[PDB]
Amino acid sequence: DFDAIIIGAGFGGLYSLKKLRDDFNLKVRAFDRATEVGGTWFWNQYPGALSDSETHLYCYSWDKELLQEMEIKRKYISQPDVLAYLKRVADKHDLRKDIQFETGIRSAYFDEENSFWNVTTENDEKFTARFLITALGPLAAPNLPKIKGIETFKGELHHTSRWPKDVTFSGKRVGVIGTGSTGVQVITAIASQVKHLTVFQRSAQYSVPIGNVVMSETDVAKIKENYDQIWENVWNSALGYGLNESTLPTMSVSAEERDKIFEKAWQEGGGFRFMFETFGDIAVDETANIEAQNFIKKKISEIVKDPFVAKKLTPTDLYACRPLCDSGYYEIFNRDNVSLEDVKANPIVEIKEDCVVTADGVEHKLDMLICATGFDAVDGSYKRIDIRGKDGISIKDHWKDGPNSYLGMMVSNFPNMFMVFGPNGPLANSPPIIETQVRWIADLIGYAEDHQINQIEATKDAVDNWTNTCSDIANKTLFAKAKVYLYMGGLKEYRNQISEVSNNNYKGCLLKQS
Ligand SMILES: Cc1cc2nc3c(=O)[nH]c(=O)nc-3n(C[C@H](O)[C@H](O)[C@H](O)COP(=O)(O)OP(=O)(O)OC[C@H]3O[C@@H](n4cnc5c(N)ncnc54)[C@H](O)[C@@H]3O)c2cc1C
Ligand SMILES: NC(=O)C1=CN([C@@H]2O[C@H](COP(=O)(O)OP(=O)(O)OC[C@H]3O[C@@H](n4cnc5c(N)ncnc54)[C@H](OP(=O)(O)O)[C@@H]3O)[C@@H](O)[C@H]2O)C=CC1
Repeated sequence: DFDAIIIGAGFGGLYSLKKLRDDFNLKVRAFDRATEVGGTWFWNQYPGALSDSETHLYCYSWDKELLQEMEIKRKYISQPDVLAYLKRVADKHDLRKDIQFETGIRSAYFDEENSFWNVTTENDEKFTARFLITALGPLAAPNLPKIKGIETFKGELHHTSRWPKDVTFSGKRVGVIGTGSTGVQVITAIASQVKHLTVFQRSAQYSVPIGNVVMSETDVAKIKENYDQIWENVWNSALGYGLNESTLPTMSVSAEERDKIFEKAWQEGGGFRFMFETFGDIAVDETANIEAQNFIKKKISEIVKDPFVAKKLTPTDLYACRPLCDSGYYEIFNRDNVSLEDVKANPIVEIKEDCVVTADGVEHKLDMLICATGFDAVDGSYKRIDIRGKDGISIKDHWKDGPNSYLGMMVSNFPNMFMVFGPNGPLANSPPIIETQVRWIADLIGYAEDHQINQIEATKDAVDNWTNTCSDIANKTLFAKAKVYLYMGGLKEYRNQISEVSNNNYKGCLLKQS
């Protein structure tokens, strides 16, 4: 018996355990397949792994002593340093004693008679808990490219999510499939280290500089002496990235001023900065969106000197979503040892024991093939668990057509289950999202113990309500006209929404007593 069981020991799971155990005095147990805390920051160890959020905001806000103690080494934070940070959080707050590592959860069945959850590990260990906290993260199963003969490769073959230790690059011909956020980071990091690099690009994306620089002691003092206001700005923002979120229409200024504003963001760095600190309608107005695209296209044409390589790197879609961010990606393609293959025009048709074969018949001989090919959608981590709620319906069947939920934290037909960083949540910096959701869930659980209620479930109508406001907001935005579900109202408005619920006797939830 526990009051609550937590699945996950990343950002979301660690704060779930701290809040429920230490601030609400509940008996809690957390589970993770990993051998150590960190979640994705433990698993994902590929070359160039780096946060999109600046270091001073990609962390917890609730421990004011930790904020003053925190190492702020560079403007953005690398994977080993995030892992060290989360390890420090677990050390200080004595969290590992209530985490069972090396333990996967195979099934969670709701007991409508007892109003609690039956949780079974992959090693046939069974536990009971009133509440189930799922902190599964945004990444589901790794997506490997389905290419004929991929199993015949005799060289080194790795998905970026399973990057091994001790990988050496010198003297090797290396290929990378994928030019998303992960592919851009890997390509930029290893191009100077390999004998030759082939990039297999199916769809070119826009990328802006991240501007990762060392932080002076004065830089760090400016942050730490003003940390209270910094976090106040995060909670009062849409994105939680510390940006000066613009309301200025793109076309409302001259072409000269518009170039100056984009260049200012380009120099300071950041993908969210480029869309949302420059102007306020780049994700809404088609003409504004094209203006943002053309600036980056001009940058690509200026950086990469071979015009034909520049064209291959230039995105073709009419409208643009999130720009990537990089630490020198486009410059990579000026190198003598880098080849760019347009795999939309020249698809990969086969790979053999020593090569990747394109449709033109060319054998690209490789010692190592890196698959930066992404993951399944976020609900896949839930579908991967045998979660059964009321009447025995499984989350696999309940979400056969995609995820739907109430406020991004409760699922109809699944009582006493609360998701942290689950689907249908806000589009913002994730640590502020996770802190908001954990505090909201913990307040609801505390409200449950105070009023002797032992079953909490969101109604079907509340779920469809939440789906409606998400679809309404999303359809005002170009994110539907371009390249599984998000609330796009921002962190501030998201916090207003869930506050209205908790302030009105948890409107939309069923609360059973006993
Ligand atoms: C390089 C990189 C940079 C990023 N930068 C940003 C950024 O700037 N801003 C941002 O908002 N987001 C960013 N992200 C996204 C990132 O996933 C989140 O910021 C955050 O780490 C999510 O934490 P989490 O605890 O919610 O999930 P995770 O860290 O993914 O933790 C999930 C954990 O649950 C465990 N688990 C899952 N299923 C089971 C099961 N059945 N049994 C047992 N254990 C299970 C997993 O093993 C894992 O340890 C970045 C991601 C990467 C990889
Ligand atoms: N710094 C950060 O905050 C980071 C965040 N992330 C997040 O995690 C998620 C994953 O990012 P990423 O790991 O880049 O995965 P993505 O899905 O974002 O990028 C996948 C890449 O692989 C290519 N690809 C996929 N399947 C094939 C195939 N069969 N043949 C050829 N090419 C293929 C895609 O091309 P196409 O576009 O043509 O499908 C795309 O270029 C993203 O949502 C991102 O936001 C990840 C890393 C860093």
